[PDB]
Amino acid sequence: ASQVRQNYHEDAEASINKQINMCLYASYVYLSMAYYFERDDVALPGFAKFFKESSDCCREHAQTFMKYQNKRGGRIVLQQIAAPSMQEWGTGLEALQAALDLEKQVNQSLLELHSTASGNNDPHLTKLLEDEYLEEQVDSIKKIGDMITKLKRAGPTGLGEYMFDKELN
Amino acid sequence: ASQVRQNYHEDAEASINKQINMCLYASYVYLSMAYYFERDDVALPGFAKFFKESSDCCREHAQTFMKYQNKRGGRIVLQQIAAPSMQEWGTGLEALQAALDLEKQVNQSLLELHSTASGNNDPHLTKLLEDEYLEEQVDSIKKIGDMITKLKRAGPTGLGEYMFDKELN
Amino acid sequence: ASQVRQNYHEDAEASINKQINMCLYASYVYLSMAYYFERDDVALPGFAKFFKESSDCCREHAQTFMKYQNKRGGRIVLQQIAAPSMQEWGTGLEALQAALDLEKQVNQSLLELHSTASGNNDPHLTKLLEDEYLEEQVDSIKKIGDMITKLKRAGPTGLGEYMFDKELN
Amino acid sequence: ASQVRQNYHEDAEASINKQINMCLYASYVYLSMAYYFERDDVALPGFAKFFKESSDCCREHAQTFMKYQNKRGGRIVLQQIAAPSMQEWGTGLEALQAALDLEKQVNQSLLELHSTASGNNDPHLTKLLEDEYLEEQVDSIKKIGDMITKLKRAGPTGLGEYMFDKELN
Amino acid sequence: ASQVRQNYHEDAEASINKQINMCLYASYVYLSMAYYFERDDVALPGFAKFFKESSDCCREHAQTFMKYQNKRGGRIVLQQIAAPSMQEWGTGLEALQAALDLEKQVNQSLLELHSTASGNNDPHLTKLLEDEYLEEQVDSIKKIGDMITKLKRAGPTGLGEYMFDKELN
Amino acid sequence: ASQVRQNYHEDAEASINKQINMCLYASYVYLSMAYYFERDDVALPGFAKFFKESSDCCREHAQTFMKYQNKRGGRIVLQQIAAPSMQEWGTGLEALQAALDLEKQVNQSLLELHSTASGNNDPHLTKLLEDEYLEEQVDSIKKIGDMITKLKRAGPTGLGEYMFDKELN
Ligand SMILES: [Mg+2]
Ligand SMILES: [Mg+2]
Ligand SMILES: [Mg+2]
Ligand SMILES: [Mg+2]
Ligand SMILES: [Mg+2]
Ligand SMILES: [Mg+2]
Ligand SMILES: [S]
Ligand SMILES: [S]
Ligand SMILES: [S]
Ligand SMILES: [S]
Ligand SMILES: [S]
Ligand SMILES: [S]
Ligand SMILES: [S]
Ligand SMILES: [S]
Ligand SMILES: [S]
Ligand SMILES: [S]
Ligand SMILES: [S]
Ligand SMILES: [S]
Ligand SMILES: [S]
Ligand SMILES: [S]
Ligand SMILES: [S]
Ligand SMILES: [S]
Ligand SMILES: [S]
Ligand SMILES: [S]
Ligand SMILES: [S]
Ligand SMILES: [S]
Ligand SMILES: [S]
Ligand SMILES: [S]
Ligand SMILES: [S]
Ligand SMILES: [S]
Ligand SMILES: [S]
Ligand SMILES: [S]
Ligand SMILES: [S]
Ligand SMILES: [S]
Ligand SMILES: [S]
Ligand SMILES: [S]
Ligand SMILES: [S]
Ligand SMILES: [S]
Ligand SMILES: [S]
Ligand SMILES: [S]
Repeated sequence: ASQVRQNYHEDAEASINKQINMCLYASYVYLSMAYYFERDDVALPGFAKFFKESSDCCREHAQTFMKYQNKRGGRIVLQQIAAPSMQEWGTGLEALQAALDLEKQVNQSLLELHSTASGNNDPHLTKLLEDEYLEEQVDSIKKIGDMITKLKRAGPTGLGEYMFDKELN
Repeated sequence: ASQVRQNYHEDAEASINKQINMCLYASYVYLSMAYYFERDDVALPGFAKFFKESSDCCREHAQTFMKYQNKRGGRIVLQQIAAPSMQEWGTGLEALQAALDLEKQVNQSLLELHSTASGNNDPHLTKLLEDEYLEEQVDSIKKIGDMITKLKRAGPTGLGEYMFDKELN
Repeated sequence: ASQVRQNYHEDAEASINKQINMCLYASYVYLSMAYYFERDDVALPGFAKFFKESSDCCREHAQTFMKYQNKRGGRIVLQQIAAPSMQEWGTGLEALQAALDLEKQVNQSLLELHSTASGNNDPHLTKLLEDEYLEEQVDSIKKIGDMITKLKRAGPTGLGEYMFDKELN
Repeated sequence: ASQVRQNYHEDAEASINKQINMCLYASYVYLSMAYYFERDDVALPGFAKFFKESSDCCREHAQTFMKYQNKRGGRIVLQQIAAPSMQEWGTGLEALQAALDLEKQVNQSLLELHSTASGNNDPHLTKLLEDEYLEEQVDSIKKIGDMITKLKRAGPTGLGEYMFDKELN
Repeated sequence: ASQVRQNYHEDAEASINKQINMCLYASYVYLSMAYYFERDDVALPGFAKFFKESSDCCREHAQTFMKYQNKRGGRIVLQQIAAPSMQEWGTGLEALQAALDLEKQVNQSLLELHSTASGNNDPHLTKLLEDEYLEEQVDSIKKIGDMITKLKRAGPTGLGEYMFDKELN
Repeated sequence: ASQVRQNYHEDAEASINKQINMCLYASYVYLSMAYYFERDDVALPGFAKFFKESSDCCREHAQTFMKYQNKRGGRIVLQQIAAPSMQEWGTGLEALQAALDLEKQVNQSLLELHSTASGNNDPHLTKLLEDEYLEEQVDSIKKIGDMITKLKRAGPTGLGEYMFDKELN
């Protein structure tokens, strides 16, 4: 095996590789949203910049897990990255609702992995999850929730959406 | 002939002179729009500044072609500059739609001239058109398209137009 | 009609629109001279720069009139700008003599505009004509007179014209 | 359809979407190599950094194409990104030889895209391919060729590979 | 053969070797003229400086073509550089007329190379020719033409030539 | 003949003209070497830099001789520059041995030029050869001798040549 591997269970190794794929996929989904909102017949630059930032964030989440896999002496296994199923995202509100569901899905998967690591008594992995993932998932979910409420107050269509988009930019 | 003229076909020379007139005319049209939107009974300073910038831009497009004509050893021939046919432009949306059509008309004429120059194998002229005209025409057209979509979302009349105008300023 | 118009006679409104067109024509004429003197077989860069600056000055003159029309509550009506009477201006001396006659003709037109404003007792308009046009016009005429005398001493052809051109540049 | 689309053939729209997917795959392949060379039992940090930068470059290449698609008025259609053909790249030399073949294949694909744009007389697209892709592609291929020659001189295994890696870092 | 070579026709490779020789020859001609104008019995330092600069420029043109040859994977083949057509260049006017004919011949050879590249569908080579050579060649020809006109007006012999020479100092 | 000429023998004047051609030829040989080591299948950037510097140095030697010819009132006579005897220079060691032989050939020719000047009692020319050519000629030969010794110790091939090349860069 690895000259560095210690207390690193095989099911944690495989779970990291699935988590890497999930964050790459979320990144792809955000990239799709970002360029949709830059279409000339959509033109919501605030939404576009917000989702482009989320795409980069998810790509770093995946690269952090890859580094971690190498740090613990496991082996990275990259899988195909599915395309987003629907690539016409509709209104800015509908995209925020989809993003909120995507982030909750990632959180649930991260909480599953913390339970896995805690069951095999891997405190190094549980610490990584608490410091680098769990806290920012909860902050993303709260931020999107706040945004949905603000957008429904302002709009959510027409002049209200145009003004909400300007705050995002 | 010219001591400097080389590989410069007469039909390119004449086409440059027509293109010079077209951009002077577009500049005039934009100047007309700019001072319309500064009327006391219109008062859309954002629209006024946007069209005044477009007027100056078109005047430089024409002066660049005049310089080019002299650089290649052809002769500049200036023609009358027709007045804009309608000088009451209506709403800010209607002026953007007219501007979008004017810019597409200029683009089509520029693409015709690239085909002319390419047919007579004038790579110096095709390069000038690609570097200095074609790329900025496509960017103008995309910018105006974006603006029309934003204005329809915000307004396009009343408080929405007033707020869109403030972003333009 | 206009909520701002006061003591602004239709006489003045129409003469201002005619003066806008006149200064735009003069600017076009100066532009034609400027690029004539940049031809490879003329190559008089000082003359070209001088006439470039006169072309810019006359365009500001026209824009100050359009701003004035809107300030007083009149309506700007643009007319076709005629092609310059000739495209080929000959020597540096012949171009200066044409500009002198062009500025004297603009000056006579402004003096007529001042006289009709005085007849209509419009002190705001006579103030504008005195401060922003009649001064500049007399300065331009004196400057061109000086240059013609200097050019005739130095040249007006050959090495003298070459030397006098370097002073303009 | 699109209020901005002009002279943009469906041929080009579809090949741009295919090229977006291709550069995203190449970026994924480069990412796999980068983290392979950071494994504790490989430990080639210069190679890892080099392939990290190539992964970032290819992702910008893909994003410039998505921006271009929106600029011209086409529609971006994302496709699944395939998993890299292998996860385990062997020696530094074998990875460079794979990257050289990957860049040559991307280059052939871009030359085909240029040829179909020329056939459709789309000078805006041929300009984009010349300035932002074909240059960089030829530079990348030359650079990788140079490194393979240098690596073969120094090593390609043992102390030579260790030394050549320090130069990349 | 070459691990980097792609889409590079043997005809382009041979034409590049010939173009390298042509610019080396022109560099040599300008060097000759520069030192001719520094003879004690000629003493035209402005002309000397102008031709020295032209000499360096052509040498840099040759070296960019040699770099290009290596970048595409062709092989540089250096040929003899012919002695300049004259040892003594007569007047400043005659030297400028010689340089104008030299730059026109170089321009013509470049346009033929462009047409060759187009026929073989080599967009990377046509791009290089459009960006690094054709524009500077047209500017260079226009500059020399301007100078010949200025020197014919000033001189072309005697005090006028002396004064024109200070312009280029 | 020359109003400046004094104590300048036609023997010296002819020898100076041959020495100019000899240093132009050596410059050309170094240029060929420089771009040979930049080939993708050679890739020795240290040697390339070294020979490109040697190329510039020999060209300045030739121009210093052309200046001197004019200073003394002799007449520069330029001949063909022969093609380099080789187009491919083998290994780095083989290039250095050819450079060593070429620098000794130039030194021997300079020493004969010094003998000529001494024979005709031209102390100004013996002073030029001592202070600007002979000392720097002896330094170049010593430096190349040093390099040959260092490269034979390090290499002369493989990793040693790769490491030696880095001290040159
Ligand atoms: Mg286990
Ligand atoms: Mg013709
Ligand atoms: Mg009235
Ligand atoms: Mg189509
Ligand atoms: Mg071939
Ligand atoms: Mg010869
Ligand atoms: S984010
Ligand atoms: S995020
Ligand atoms: S982030
Ligand atoms: S973030
Ligand atoms: S996430
Ligand atoms: S503009
Ligand atoms: S514009
Ligand atoms: S502009
Ligand atoms: S612009
Ligand atoms: S335009
Ligand atoms: S002026
Ligand atoms: S003026
Ligand atoms: S002015
Ligand atoms: S002025
Ligand atoms: S004027
Ligand atoms: S004036
Ligand atoms: S890169
Ligand atoms: S790359
Ligand atoms: S990059
Ligand atoms: S790069
Ligand atoms: S690439
Ligand atoms: S690349
Ligand atoms: S030059
Ligand atoms: S030049
Ligand atoms: S240059
Ligand atoms: S130049
Ligand atoms: S040249
Ligand atoms: S140049
Ligand atoms: S040139
Ligand atoms: S040297
Ligand atoms: S040197
Ligand atoms: S040197
Ligand atoms: S030398
Ligand atoms: S030397």
